[PDB]
Amino acid sequence: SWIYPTVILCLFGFFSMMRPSEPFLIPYLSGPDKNLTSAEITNEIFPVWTYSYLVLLLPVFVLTDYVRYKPVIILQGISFIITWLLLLFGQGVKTMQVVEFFYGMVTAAEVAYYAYIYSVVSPEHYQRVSGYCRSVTLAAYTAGSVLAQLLVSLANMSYFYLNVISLASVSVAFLFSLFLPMPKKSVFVQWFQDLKECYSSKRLFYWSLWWAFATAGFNQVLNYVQILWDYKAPSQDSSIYNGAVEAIATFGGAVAAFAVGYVKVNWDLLGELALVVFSVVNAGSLFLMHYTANIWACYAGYLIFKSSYMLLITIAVFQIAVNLNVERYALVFGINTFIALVIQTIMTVIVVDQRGLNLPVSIQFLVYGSYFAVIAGIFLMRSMYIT
Ligand SMILES: CCCc1ncc(C[n+]2ccccc2C)c(N)n1
Repeated sequence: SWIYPTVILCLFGFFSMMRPSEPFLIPYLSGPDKNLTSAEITNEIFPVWTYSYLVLLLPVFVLTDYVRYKPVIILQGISFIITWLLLLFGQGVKTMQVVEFFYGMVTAAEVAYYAYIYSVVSPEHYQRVSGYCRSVTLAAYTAGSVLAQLLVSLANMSYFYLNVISLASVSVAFLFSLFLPMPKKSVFVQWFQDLKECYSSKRLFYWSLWWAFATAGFNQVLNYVQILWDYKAPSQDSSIYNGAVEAIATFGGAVAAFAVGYVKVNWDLLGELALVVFSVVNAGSLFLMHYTANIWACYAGYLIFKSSYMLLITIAVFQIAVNLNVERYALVFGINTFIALVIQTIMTVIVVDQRGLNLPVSIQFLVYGSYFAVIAGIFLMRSMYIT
């Protein structure tokens, strides 16, 4: 019953994130392929992606539930084709901003990817499905990652052909999304009131708050983990190591996500326990990622953080899906990702951006670990409040 939609969406998400260009993205548009300077790739190109992500998530959670979650995925698939098509044959920064915009489209519609399956499978499978979905996505990345590595370590494949393989993968993902089964069917203040009815669920607003907050710190860690590794071990070869470790970490997260789907354990009573334990694990790993000036210890801490957070976000998505009791799967997922991106952008402005505090990378992860520890303690003091 649930096997065909789950398998098709898992194949889509695998081929929509099996992107060998992703680990070698910055070298691709900063090397001979595009000849863009590094001060226009991060101060003018990536903020465009962030802004497009915000303004494209804004109509995702509003409209994805109404359109039954397939067109936004199909819009994600087509915009994957546009993103990497302009990433392949678009020179200069004028076209690359448009690509950052379409990648914001694909990332905002990635909310539809997660929320579609809960609108097409019964709640009983919401655990298993969840894991698998998240797992395959993470598997996707690490697959692409390791694939990319081999293509640059054994076949000297140029970054342009890495992006070509990425486009071919997301093209197969678009074809799989075309074959996704269509889910069955089903002023402003009222809409907000509906959101209030959609957010008054049991053990969901707190999982939502974790999603709205912990994933912002996770995305900050994702962005600046390579910079932390460069600070810890300024090695010329470390690059091939760095992304590779991400692969393993992502792979770990994959299996961690694959854990949540596979284990026949009840998160109804262990949801709070899993939240507390693995949020404390994330905080401790982030502190370990910073406090210990050992590159191998930092890699292990990053693997632990990524795997535990992937497990936690899988539990969060599953628990929100079962406890939602409203058809708006992508509204809560979409607004969760939008609020998380808002918090991530705000803490990027303060923590690392020149406009804010501009904290060096040797205290960046200190404050990231402090942020995750604050999140965990908030969910510590919630358990004590429950008593
Ligand atoms: C398709 C090319 C456009 C594009 N590709 C990859 C990223 C990856 N990235 C970069 C910085 C911060 C976060 C993330 C996910 C990006 N922002 N933009």
